[PDB]
Amino acid sequence: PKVQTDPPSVPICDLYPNGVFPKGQECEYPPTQDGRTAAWRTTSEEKKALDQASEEIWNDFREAAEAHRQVRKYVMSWIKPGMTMIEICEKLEDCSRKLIKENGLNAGLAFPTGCSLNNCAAHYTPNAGDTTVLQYDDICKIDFGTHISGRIIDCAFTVTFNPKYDTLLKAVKDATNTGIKCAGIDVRLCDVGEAIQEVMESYEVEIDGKTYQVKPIRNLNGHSIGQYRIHAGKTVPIVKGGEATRMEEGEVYAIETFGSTGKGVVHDDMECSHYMKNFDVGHVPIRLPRTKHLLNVINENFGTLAFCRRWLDRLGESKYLMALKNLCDLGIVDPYPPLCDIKGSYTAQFEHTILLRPTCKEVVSRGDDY
Ligand SMILES: *C[C@]1(O)CC[C@@H](OC(=O)NC(C)C)c2nnn(Cc3ccc(OC)cc3)c21
Ligand SMILES: [Co+2]
Ligand SMILES: [Co+2]
Repeated sequence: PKVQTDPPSVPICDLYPNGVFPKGQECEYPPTQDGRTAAWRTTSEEKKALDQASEEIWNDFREAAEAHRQVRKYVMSWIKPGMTMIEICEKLEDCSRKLIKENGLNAGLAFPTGCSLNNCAAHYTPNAGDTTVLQYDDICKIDFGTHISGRIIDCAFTVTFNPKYDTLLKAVKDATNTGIKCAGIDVRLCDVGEAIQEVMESYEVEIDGKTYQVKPIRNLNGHSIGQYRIHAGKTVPIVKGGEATRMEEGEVYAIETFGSTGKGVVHDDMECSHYMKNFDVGHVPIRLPRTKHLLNVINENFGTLAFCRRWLDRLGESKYLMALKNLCDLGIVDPYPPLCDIKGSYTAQFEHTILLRPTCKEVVSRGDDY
């Protein structure tokens, strides 16, 4: 049989010659408010047939999830202080490309590698020239995505080296798990947020002689996922007070949670690295040549998936920042700058992708690690 190498290099598709990829964790849905269980979905005939009818879709998520598991286990084996952020992202991405068997828009990287540090929670990846080095005391959120046929896995974990952050990571992990347990068909999104927050705030942590109650970052959220659409328009709060809109059968969610020792609110900060075409904007004729060319490059290589400046650089593009600004100003592309709490704060993140299948809830990105 074909077996994965160390370091990993064999495409997931070659490890499963039959074309059937491993299921993630399958869960009976939670009891409804009545006390009534969801054990009926497990066998039911109409649900089973409706589930089977989307089997090729779930299978594509599963392939992408297996790639995510293998990549992240590899990353955790070598990520160390002293490495530059650029070296970390490049090493990660090279492996992800190999294991997903990158093939244009058919299979690839769904969005840039997040490696946000310390008070910064999300949407940091280095641009060219960034000399930032990972430190012993750093708290680094590794957030990367894979996709097959635009079926996206968004899954993330927090890397530390100093044990002082262990309880902060435990809090956020537990909160994410709680959100995943709460989730289900017909579950109100606001209830998921309230449940996440109750858990997260049940924790207190001590870091360098100061104590904190872990705060959810109120303006960060989980999100539904659509084909080639990382944020499909439904938001999963991580605090109380959200919308009572319900989760639906067949939806896919990224259940993310973020905890902070700061304000518990992020703002835009630092140079932008992440961008993505606006999904709702259609064809716009462009005559300006550098801007036309860049848009063509984005359409060919990314479509509606997110990208970063380093990914443009790697395609041979240079001196494109004004064209990229033009596309932003035109509303064709949106910038997604780093999102950071106050200076001196610490932030942590865990995230999984879940499939609300007719027969069960599948935590498709679950591993033995988290
Ligand atoms: C998981 C995460 O990146 C962060 C949390 C959430 O974003 C917000 O809640 N933002 C508010 C409005 C400040 C979110 N929504 N989608 N993702 C995934 C994502 C989006 C874009 C991107 O590159 C452009 C990469 C990943 C998130
Ligand atoms: Co993510
Ligand atoms: Co996400």
